[PDB]
Amino acid sequence: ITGTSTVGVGRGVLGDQKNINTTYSTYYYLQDNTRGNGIFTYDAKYRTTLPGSLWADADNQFFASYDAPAVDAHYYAGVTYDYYKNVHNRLSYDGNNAAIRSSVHYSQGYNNAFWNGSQMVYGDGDGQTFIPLSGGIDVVAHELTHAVTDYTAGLIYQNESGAINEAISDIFGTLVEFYANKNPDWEIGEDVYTPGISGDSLRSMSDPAKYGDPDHYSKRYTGTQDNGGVHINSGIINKAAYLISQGGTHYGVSVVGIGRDKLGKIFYRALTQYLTPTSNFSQLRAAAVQSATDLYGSTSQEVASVKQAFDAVGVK
Ligand SMILES: [Ca+2]
Ligand SMILES: [Ca+2]
Ligand SMILES: [Ca+2]
Ligand SMILES: [Ca+2]
Ligand SMILES: [Zn+2]
Repeated sequence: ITGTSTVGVGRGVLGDQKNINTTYSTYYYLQDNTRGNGIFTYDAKYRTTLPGSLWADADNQFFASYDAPAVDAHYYAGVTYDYYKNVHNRLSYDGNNAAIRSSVHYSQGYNNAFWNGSQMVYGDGDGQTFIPLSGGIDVVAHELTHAVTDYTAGLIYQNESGAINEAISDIFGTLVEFYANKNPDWEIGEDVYTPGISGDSLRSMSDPAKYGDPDHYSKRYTGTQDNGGVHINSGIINKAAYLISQGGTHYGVSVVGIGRDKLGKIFYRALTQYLTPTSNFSQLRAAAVQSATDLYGSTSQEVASVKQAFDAVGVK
């Protein structure tokens, strides 16, 4: 839209109030004209035709229980964009202020949300297994991170590489949840995964095995399904990535933590300046070790911790 940037206001999936950036012209559309070449959001209309119709509001106030996904799936994108900019110095996913489009209410009770290649997508959850996946910021960045991983590495979404793509998308998906310091945990989607059981999550990074995810490269799932096990064997890298930030004695291997804002810059550099489509775990090791060297010389604890943290989860 050609229009006048303002600020409206609306309510998340988990009902927080939050000023949003919206674009008046006739109506108020959910076009944050402030970051990048814009961050747009479209009503899918519980249907599949993408990206749907750009979101519009009449009074510029989004509190209706149909807007909760759009808004949460909007505020959270600009917080992510914020991150990648206000740390890593990256301008939207492409790197050159690409326009972050988003669709919400994509199909009936679709228990999922993804990067379609062009754009982030979001369901409303079935209402047993999920609530609107806009609702989690964890969820937004992961699926946005996927796009970064497109326009940097291009790690192909099967086998080890695939397990990496998601892992990154777990890794910066957390490092983004800690940016906003919004009940920040090393967990994946508790806030909007199963309302009927507060105190759980789809995945974990501190302990994946709790949700059927391996925490070593001895327990690496092979079979053709999950595209080799992308949404599974990730768990190895979740642990690795996690262990580094935090530290701990995994299968008897005394790692030493370096905080989450030294995990970022490493995975990011590796993500951006070291990885390939065809990047197995072992190379991820080389890539994280190397990064550390660039970022903190070899004889630093950083290179030493990465080596330790991959030495834990069975990667050489
Ligand atoms: Ca309204
Ligand atoms: Ca949380
Ligand atoms: Ca979380
Ligand atoms: Ca839950
Ligand atoms: Zn994903």
